[PDB]
Amino acid sequence: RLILPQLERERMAYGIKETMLAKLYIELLNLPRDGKDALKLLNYRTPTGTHGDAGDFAMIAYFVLKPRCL
DNA sequence: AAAAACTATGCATGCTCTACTGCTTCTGATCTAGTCGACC
Repeated sequence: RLILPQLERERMAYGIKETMLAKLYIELLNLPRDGKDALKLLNYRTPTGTHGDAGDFAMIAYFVLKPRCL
């Protein structure tokens, strides 16, 4: 199921997507609301930040979380 | 006849209830914008 989440049927809809997941990450990590990391996570599509990948939300989240996790 | 002791009282303090009015803050209801899931 983890390898192919799209085929999951037993589990109900998560209800969280890129925007909601970014908001939850900002709230939990206690990052500043108007800080660079929060804007990058929320505006992951915008390439103005020129921080590695500009379209992949997962890559931006990994870059933001590299110094925050074990 | 003269001095001392007890009682009336009375005005002022601080406390207490009781209420009234104002400001600050918390809760709840409502409106509006954004988001997710399903399909096609």
